[PDB]
Amino acid sequence: EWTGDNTNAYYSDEVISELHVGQIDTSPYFCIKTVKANGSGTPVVACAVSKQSIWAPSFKELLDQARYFYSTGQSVRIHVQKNIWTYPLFVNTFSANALVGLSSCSATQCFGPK
Amino acid sequence: EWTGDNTNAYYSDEVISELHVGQIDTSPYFCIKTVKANGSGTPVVACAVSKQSIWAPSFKELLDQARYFYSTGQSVRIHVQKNIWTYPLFVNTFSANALVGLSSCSATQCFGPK
Amino acid sequence: EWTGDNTNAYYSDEVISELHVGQIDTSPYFCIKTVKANGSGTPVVACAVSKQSIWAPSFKELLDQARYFYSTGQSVRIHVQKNIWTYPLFVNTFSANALVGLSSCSATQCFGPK
Amino acid sequence: EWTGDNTNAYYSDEVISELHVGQIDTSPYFCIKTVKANGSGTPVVACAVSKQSIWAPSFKELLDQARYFYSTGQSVRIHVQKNIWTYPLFVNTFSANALVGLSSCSATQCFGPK
Amino acid sequence: EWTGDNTNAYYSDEVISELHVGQIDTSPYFCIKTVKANGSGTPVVACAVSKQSIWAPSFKELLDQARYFYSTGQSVRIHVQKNIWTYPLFVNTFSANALVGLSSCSATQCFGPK
Ligand SMILES: CC(=O)N[C@@H]1[C@@H](O)[C@H](O[C@@H]2O[C@H](CO)[C@H](O)[C@H](O[C@]3(C(=O)O)C[C@H](O)[C@@H](NC(C)=O)[C@H]([C@H](O)[C@H](O)CO)O3)[C@H]2O)[C@@H](CO)O[C@H]1O
Ligand SMILES: CC(=O)N[C@@H]1[C@@H](O)[C@H](O[C@@H]2O[C@H](CO)[C@H](O)[C@H](O[C@]3(C(=O)O)C[C@H](O)[C@@H](NC(C)=O)[C@H]([C@H](O)[C@H](O)CO)O3)[C@H]2O)[C@@H](CO)O[C@H]1O
Ligand SMILES: CC(=O)N[C@@H]1[C@@H](O)[C@H](O[C@@H]2O[C@H](CO)[C@H](O)[C@H](O[C@]3(C(=O)O)C[C@H](O)[C@@H](NC(C)=O)[C@H]([C@H](O)[C@H](O)CO)O3)[C@H]2O)[C@@H](CO)O[C@H]1O
Ligand SMILES: CC(=O)N[C@@H]1[C@@H](O)[C@H](O[C@@H]2O[C@H](CO)[C@H](O)[C@H](O[C@]3(C(=O)O)C[C@H](O)[C@@H](NC(C)=O)[C@H]([C@H](O)[C@H](O)CO)O3)[C@H]2O)[C@@H](CO)O[C@H]1O
Ligand SMILES: CC(=O)N[C@@H]1[C@@H](O)[C@H](O[C@@H]2O[C@H](CO)[C@H](O)[C@H](O[C@]3(C(=O)O)C[C@H](O)[C@@H](NC(C)=O)[C@H]([C@H](O)[C@H](O)CO)O3)[C@H]2O)[C@@H](CO)O[C@H]1O
Ligand SMILES: CC(=O)N[C@@H]1[C@@H](O)[C@H](O[C@@H]2O[C@H](CO)[C@H](O)[C@H](O[C@]3(C(=O)O)C[C@H](O)[C@@H](NC(C)=O)[C@H]([C@H](O)[C@H](O)CO)O3)[C@H]2O)[C@@H](CO)O[C@H]1O
Ligand SMILES: CC(=O)N[C@@H]1[C@@H](O)[C@H](O[C@@H]2O[C@H](CO)[C@H](O)[C@H](O[C@]3(C(=O)O)C[C@H](O)[C@@H](NC(C)=O)[C@H]([C@H](O)[C@H](O)CO)O3)[C@H]2O)[C@@H](CO)O[C@H]1O
Ligand SMILES: CC(=O)N[C@@H]1[C@@H](O)[C@H](O[C@@H]2O[C@H](CO)[C@H](O)[C@H](O[C@]3(C(=O)O)C[C@H](O)[C@@H](NC(C)=O)[C@H]([C@H](O)[C@H](O)CO)O3)[C@H]2O)[C@@H](CO)O[C@H]1O
Ligand SMILES: CC(=O)N[C@@H]1[C@@H](O)[C@H](O[C@@H]2O[C@H](CO)[C@H](O)[C@H](O[C@]3(C(=O)O)C[C@H](O)[C@@H](NC(C)=O)[C@H]([C@H](O)[C@H](O)CO)O3)[C@H]2O)[C@@H](CO)O[C@H]1O
Repeated sequence: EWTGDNTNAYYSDEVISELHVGQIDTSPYFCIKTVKANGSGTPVVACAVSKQSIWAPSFKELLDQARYFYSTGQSVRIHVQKNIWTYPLFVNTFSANALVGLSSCSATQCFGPK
Repeated sequence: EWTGDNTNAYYSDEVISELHVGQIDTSPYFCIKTVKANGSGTPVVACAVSKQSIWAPSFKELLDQARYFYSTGQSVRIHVQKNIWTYPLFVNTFSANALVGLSSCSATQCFGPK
Repeated sequence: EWTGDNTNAYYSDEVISELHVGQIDTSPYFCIKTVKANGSGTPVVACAVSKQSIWAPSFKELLDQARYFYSTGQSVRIHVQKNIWTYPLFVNTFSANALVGLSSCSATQCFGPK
Repeated sequence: EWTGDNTNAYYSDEVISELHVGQIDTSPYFCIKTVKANGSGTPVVACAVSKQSIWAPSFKELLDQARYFYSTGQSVRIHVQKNIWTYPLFVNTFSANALVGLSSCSATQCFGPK
Repeated sequence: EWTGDNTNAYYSDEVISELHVGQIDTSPYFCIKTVKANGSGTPVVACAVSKQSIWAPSFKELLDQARYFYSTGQSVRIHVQKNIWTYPLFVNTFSANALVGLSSCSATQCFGPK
């Protein structure tokens, strides 16, 4: 598996606008909401769960990087894998998207896969 | 279990106004006091205790997040489970609430379960 | 044991003014000095040693919180247990106080046991 | 092995201009892009991958240091070992360079193996 | 062993002016360069290696404290043990000094052993 697999999805020129931390099934988790830097479009919601999914190994690195980009407000590309989380009330509150990567973006491109 | 279980309680549009770190019965712990951003209501107190209660796995994540939201003064939703801590002097100083989640808030919503 | 045990000692309305990190007996340790926010009184010195005393489990949380309050310069209540450290040159440089808690203070009260 | 081995390569007077975090083949990784502080030259890209390559033990220290130098934007010397990553889509997006060291370039010259 | 052993050396009122992170013999390490706050004298260089020397246990605490003092620019007392590192190209680049402690300094005296 790789963040950049074309079976994942990504959204460019976004800003992390909200942050949530909690616990589910004895696992810490966090979620972020991102919006376009220009405010257009629909928010992207993605979560990472410390003990669950093939992306569990990257939990701490992604939590620290989400916190960093949240604090700076800078433009990023957010990479997700769709249809991962399945607890129905959790998906209703957040989404089924697993967070799988974060890339900084300049005005002309983003530093990350496609 | 989940932060968003309907048997937990939550308080929206709160500001983390105080922070305390200590040790009890071999466990580092922290407590926070939150107050409504608009001055309404009565303060909420919640604590997380390392290696104690079902919420133990998220101790470090919640401590780091509470420190961040405390440092910014931003409005948050605080999620608790009531009647968890039983040590009587501790409860009298702080409360029996276990901290189980923290959510950022916007002008119209908070980014977490309700 | 608890930070708030009345056999411990505390000092309100203090500012963390100095910070030292070192090693002793293969254990990382740190010490702080605090002074009254209003400039009066006698400084308080307290140390924490990663592998020593009943307070060892809280070493990392107290170090992070000491660094936080040191960086903000805000007024705090410092909680200690007297007569813990015993190596004479160490006590002469610093003190025998073990650090056991740190509480934020407002103008009127401190958020911690009293 | 050593960061300063002559078989490694380095680039002075660079600024960390982009940062990416993801996961590949069970491993969290990060990549950085650096450009000459004075605007000349060609960017350098380097990556560190947890639990992969001989440089695995320093993954967390290099991630933390890359973040710090990225946040200040100060001039640095980046140390790499060429031709380490072989995953072809990854190399095309980023590079085959393993990040093996970071040195400040305050004042006089770069504070690292030369 | 202790940071304050009289067989160690220390240098007061120093400013951390450079920082380097790398790897050697499968161990992360860092080095700092310090200079007197008034610019007199000659620089002090010291390094910490995570898996080597009796000071290995305090590697992370020292790296975190070095980063903090490097970012503030405040005057510190640096404590070292001489003639510890032995790889010749490493010693010639940096020094043989092991970093063994870091103390903040008031306007009149440093907060650590002397
Ligand atoms: C490397 C390469 O060949 N092309 C990339 C390319 O991805 C991208 O070009 C377009 O740039 C605009 C704004 O910069 C958008 O980025 C475009 O749409 C994308 C995006 O956000 O990147 C593409 C993405 O695949 C889409 N994801 C899904 C699930 O559909 C999203 C999504 O539709 C929207 O984001 C929702 O609002 O849109 C993109 O085509 C740029 C980006 O920097 O860089 C090129 O090099
Ligand atoms: C390929 C695909 O999309 N899904 C398959 C699916 O056939 C199946 O799903 C998993 O199987 C059982 C229940 O049938 C597990 O209980 C998983 O449920 C949980 C889990 O405990 O792991 C419940 C948990 O609440 C979920 N966490 C959240 C935040 O929602 C997790 C989580 O979605 C997964 O762990 C993510 O990978 O799932 C259930 O998903 C199994 C059977 O082979 O395989 C899937 O791939
Ligand atoms: C994987 C592991 O280590 N432990 C899981 C364990 O988490 C799981 O417990 C369930 O976890 C879910 C979240 O994933 C909920 O927190 C459940 O709370 C319940 C409850 O226990 O009463 C269940 C569910 O949320 C609801 N009722 C159901 C499914 O019947 C109610 C809730 O009030 C709703 O509002 C009504 O829909 O709360 C909790 O049971 C257990 C059981 O799946 O499995 C372990 O593997
Ligand atoms: C009438 C009047 O106003 N007298 C003032 C008085 O307000 C004040 O006394 C101190 O006030 C602070 C208020 O935060 C504390 O209540 C001090 O009590 C404590 C403390 O919390 O710091 C109690 C504690 O048990 C004591 N610790 C030990 C080991 O004995 C400490 C300690 O004695 C002092 O902190 C050391 O300086 O005191 C209370 O003493 C002061 C000035 O504000 O003195 C009068 O002017
Ligand atoms: C030989 C000499 O000159 N002095 C030693 C003295 O160092 C030491 O004192 C006592 O030893 C018993 C156990 O033998 C206690 O454990 C205490 O020792 C130590 C310890 O646990 O290592 C010594 C250590 O230096 C102390 N650490 C600091 C920072 O001061 C700790 C510490 O106070 C406690 O751990 C706190 O709970 O205590 C001490 O009572 C012994 C060495 O055999 O004998 C003297 O002669
Ligand atoms: C203790 C442990 O876990 N592993 C060591 C292992 O690190 C050590 O390897 C030597 O490490 C030193 C630094 O301490 C040098 O990096 C040596 O590097 C070499 C190199 O990597 O190529 C070896 C030799 O000196 C030269 N190259 C060879 C023989 O291929 C070059 C040359 O000096 C540089 O180019 C200088 O610019 O450096 C490395 O062998 C081994 C052997 O000491 O012992 C393990 O236990
Ligand atoms: C003034 C003139 O005529 N030409 C200058 C030229 O002298 C100068 O070259 C660079 O100067 C800097 C000074 O810090 C470095 O010394 C560069 O050396 C190194 C470097 O450390 O960056 C050495 C290193 O071994 C080289 N790495 C590799 C893989 O070969 C790098 C690398 O070639 C360059 O960094 C790539 O751009 O160079 C030295 O080259 C500069 C002015 O600063 O450019 C001309 O104007
Ligand atoms: C508990 C563990 O894991 N290891 C300890 C080990 O740390 C300890 O070594 C002693 O540690 C103390 C600090 O706790 C000092 O660093 C000691 O240095 C001394 C020394 O050289 O012996 C100790 C003492 O203060 C003095 N020695 C005397 C009076 O004989 C000298 C002093 O500075 C003068 O220079 C002497 O003329 O410093 C160090 O030995 C050992 C022994 O306690 O126990 C292990 O278990
Ligand atoms: C004779 C003199 O002038 N000084 C000596 C010194 O040369 C000598 O070297 C030590 O001897 C041991 C014996 O096994 C090893 O050779 C040590 O090797 C290494 C190691 O641990 O791998 C090599 C390594 O590269 C070194 N790391 C760095 C950053 O340089 C480490 C490190 O220095 C030690 O671990 C420090 O504790 O050492 C080598 O140090 C011995 C002779 O006993 O000490 C002086 O007297």
